[PDB]
Amino acid sequence: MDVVSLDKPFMYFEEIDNELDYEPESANEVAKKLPYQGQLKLLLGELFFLSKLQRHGILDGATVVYIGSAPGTHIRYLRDHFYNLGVIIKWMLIDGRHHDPILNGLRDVTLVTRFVDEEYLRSIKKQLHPSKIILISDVRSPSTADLLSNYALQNVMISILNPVASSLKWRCPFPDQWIKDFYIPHGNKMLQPFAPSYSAEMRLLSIYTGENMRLTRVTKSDAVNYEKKMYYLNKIVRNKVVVNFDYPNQEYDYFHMYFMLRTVYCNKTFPTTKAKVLFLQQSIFRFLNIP
Amino acid sequence: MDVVSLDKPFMYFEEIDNELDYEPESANEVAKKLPYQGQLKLLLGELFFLSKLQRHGILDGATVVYIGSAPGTHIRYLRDHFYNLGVIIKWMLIDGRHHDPILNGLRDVTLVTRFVDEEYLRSIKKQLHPSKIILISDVRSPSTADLLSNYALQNVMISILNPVASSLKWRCPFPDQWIKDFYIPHGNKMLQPFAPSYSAEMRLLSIYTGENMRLTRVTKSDAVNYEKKMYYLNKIVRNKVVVNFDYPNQEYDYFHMYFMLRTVYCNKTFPTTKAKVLFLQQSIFRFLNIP
Ligand SMILES: Nc1ncnc2c1ncn2[C@@H]1O[C@H](CSCC[C@H](N)C(=O)O)[C@@H](O)[C@H]1O
Ligand SMILES: Nc1ncnc2c1ncn2[C@@H]1O[C@H](CSCC[C@H](N)C(=O)O)[C@@H](O)[C@H]1O
Ligand SMILES: C[n+]1c(N)cc[nH]c1=O
Ligand SMILES: C[n+]1c(N)cc[nH]c1=O
Repeated sequence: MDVVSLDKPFMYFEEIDNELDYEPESANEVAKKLPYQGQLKLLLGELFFLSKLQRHGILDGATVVYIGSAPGTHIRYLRDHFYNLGVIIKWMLIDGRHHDPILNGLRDVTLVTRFVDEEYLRSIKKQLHPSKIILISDVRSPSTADLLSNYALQNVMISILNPVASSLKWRCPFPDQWIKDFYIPHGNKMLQPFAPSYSAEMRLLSIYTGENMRLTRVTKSDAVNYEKKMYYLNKIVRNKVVVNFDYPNQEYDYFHMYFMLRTVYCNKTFPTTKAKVLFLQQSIFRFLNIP
Repeated sequence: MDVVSLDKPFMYFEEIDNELDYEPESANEVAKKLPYQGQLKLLLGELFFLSKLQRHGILDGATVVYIGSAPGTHIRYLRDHFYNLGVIIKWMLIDGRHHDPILNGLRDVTLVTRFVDEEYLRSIKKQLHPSKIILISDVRSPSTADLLSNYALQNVMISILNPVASSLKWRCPFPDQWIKDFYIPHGNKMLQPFAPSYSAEMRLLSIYTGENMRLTRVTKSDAVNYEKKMYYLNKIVRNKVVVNFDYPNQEYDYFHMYFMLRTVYCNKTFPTTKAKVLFLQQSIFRFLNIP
């Protein structure tokens, strides 16, 4: 067995303290181990992000604009969670594909069937005005060309929507497929437990203070770094059993999940963090039909 | 006569401490009082900016890429000034119009006859590599549509060229001609002595630290503010005679010029700042053929 002792998991990209030459053979390996693992991956990250905004007092009264929301099964859990906590939030879910019918019939959630373009963004901004907007983007076209285009669309979402905060899908193009340097919003590169086995994808989390917008350039050397750091995380770290992690499941991803869940707020009071987390996890897995 | 006592002039936009409702009638008033006033306006601002970079040790060894450089008569003075000071700089002047022939025959200055587009910017960047680039932009198409387009081109200059510093032409669209909010690089809004009588134009000066790029949104309310602050500056301030300004010319613009010139470095040592400034001014006016 692959056992180890860890104080805390790698929460953000910058924390990864080692790297490994990427082995293309890893692409042929089992990408997922749990049913609806993708819904779980998203639910944890979005719960983490939104709980932070709550902590900073910027969630209540906002409209969450989620672009690339379909099917969005897990979004129903998110909605119920904050709705039951007493937080007042309107949800606007936009995607050209159809949403899970469990999202229908809720006065607080609007489902829109539209692929957004710059022009459309302008009209929703005018229509949402004067509400404060929290943006969540999970759009997907892939080629580096598709990526750059998705990233360019994401930056235009922020400029036009002018959100108080945002969570954006972020996966750096692979070095051997570099095209050109580009900019992405400045934010924390949140790491994702339950991401596919060898996924280099993370979520860019940003909070907008003032009327400024900070961006950061991304170069091929950065792309080389992302590949090696993420490969080391996937191949070595995520394959560890944290034996000093007293929890029903000691695998790295549950240890990582634990740390995200411990930040989440609840109505019910627990005698320990372990009690809260086990409850949240149980609740999440049951909702998603994960054994 | 319109007399007053001033400690220092308004150096940057933020310093303007009052505002006045814009009177459209002012557009019919004499815009310029000195021959080649436009060359003088540019020469002072660019000398100010470049002396700052020298002060910060980032000028020597750079290539100044000036886009919208033609005719560029005043650029010959700038070049001679730093060339005689011992600073090693290469100049690359690009414009689709022809440059003043006084710029020819200098190994350190390259004249290019080309209207730059994003594609061209990429090729010059690849060709200038690995030199550090200082960008100066004075491109002009006008309508708010022309402006936005010029500003969008300027942001692309910075992203592609990735300069260590930049000086950009900056005039906010007029409120009654607003189209949409937009972003411009973060920088100091340098005020310009000898700008046309009622001009609302300034120069955005930026120094790039790290691999970040900070932008700032500009709204119609900001456009309303620019109009009133600049109108107050033009109508009231610039029309003042600074009687406690012991100098051959006590008009506001000479008082303002004085402060810019006092920052400029020289080979010759002077017993007073007044002596240095009078010398620099004399030298500048003689070069430009201004009585
Ligand atoms: N311009 C655009 N506007 C809206 N949705 C877009 C888009 N481009 C792509 N998409 C959507 O991006 C989605 C990627 S998969 C998204 C999964 C979803 N976040 C979940 O929770 O299940 C697809 O449904 C696709 O239709
Ligand atoms: N894309 C572009 N590339 C280069 N020059 C451009 C341009 N668009 C406009 N211009 C130039 O912008 C200039 C505006 S006037 C510039 C005056 C010059 N800075 C001086 O010192 O005299 C014109 O010469 C025009 O040809
Ligand atoms: C995950 N990954 C791939 N799938 C291909 C290249 N490099 C990489 O890190
Ligand atoms: C200078 N100016 C104009 N020329 C027109 C409108 N508002 C303004 O400040």
